Amino acid sequence: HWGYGKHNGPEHWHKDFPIAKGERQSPVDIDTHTAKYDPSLKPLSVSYDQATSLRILNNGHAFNVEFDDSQDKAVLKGGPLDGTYRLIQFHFHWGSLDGQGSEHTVDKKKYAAELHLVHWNTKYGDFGKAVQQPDGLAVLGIFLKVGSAKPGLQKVVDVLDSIKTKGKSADFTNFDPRGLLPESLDYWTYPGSLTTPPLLECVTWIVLKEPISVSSEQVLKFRKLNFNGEGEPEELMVDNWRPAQPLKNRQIKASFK
Ligand SMILES: CSC1=S=Nn2c1nc1ccc(S(N)(=O)=O)cc12
Ligand code: NA
Ligand SMILES: [Zn+2]
Repeated sequence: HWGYGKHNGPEHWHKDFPIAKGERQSPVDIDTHTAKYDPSLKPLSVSYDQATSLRILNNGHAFNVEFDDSQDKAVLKGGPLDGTYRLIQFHFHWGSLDGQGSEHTVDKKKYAAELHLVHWNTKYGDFGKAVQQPDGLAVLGIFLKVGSAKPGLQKVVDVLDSIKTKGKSADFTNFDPRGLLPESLDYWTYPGSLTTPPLLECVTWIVLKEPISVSSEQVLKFRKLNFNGEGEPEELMVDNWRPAQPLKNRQIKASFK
């Protein structure tokens, strides 16, 4: 029932998922000036060399590129993390216009889109168990601005016409997620939640300071996807972002400056 419309959008989610008004919800606005520099934060360790993408799926909320997470093939560690976290999938949130689409904001600035690379703590054995733990997930968030094309994104964009509507999936092998990363791994970090139902408060957020640039044609292809199923009338998959939630009793930490 939940989605991103006038009658089922983020402002309605609390009725089915009361944790929507919880103490550690995501996303948030990142106030760059009040973020606390922590010189004891380690560099982020991204080990994606052995990544195995499997499939791409339109789930009716976004599209997800799924990975083989049955071994330590693509892992996140270091940074603010004590554990090793396995890459399970990535997806994006994006807007109807280039001026909105990101979930996190930076000094109230919205980006055109936001990439989430979702990882789960291996000490919990699977994703389903990890989401029930306050240190279960690490989501690496990367902002997208519209400018030059991201060549490493083009394989994703090109396959989207095959997964136009809710429920559709396609084989998607040999995709290298390293082609989606900016030059710098400087980051902000804070404890938060899934940004869609069930909104579980299980995520260590790591948001990269440097956005990647994608072209207008690339983001236009995102906007041609459908929220609806093949049988159903067309609602374009746009503005599938949750707005910033109250920071409450949390501090955002910075690895830099
Ligand atoms: C196997 S279901 C699954 S795998 N990764 N995720 C899932 N549900 C999610 C719901 C939300 C997010 S988010 N927007 O990265 O906080 C990631 C999710
Ligand atoms: Na919707
Ligand atoms: Zn997300």
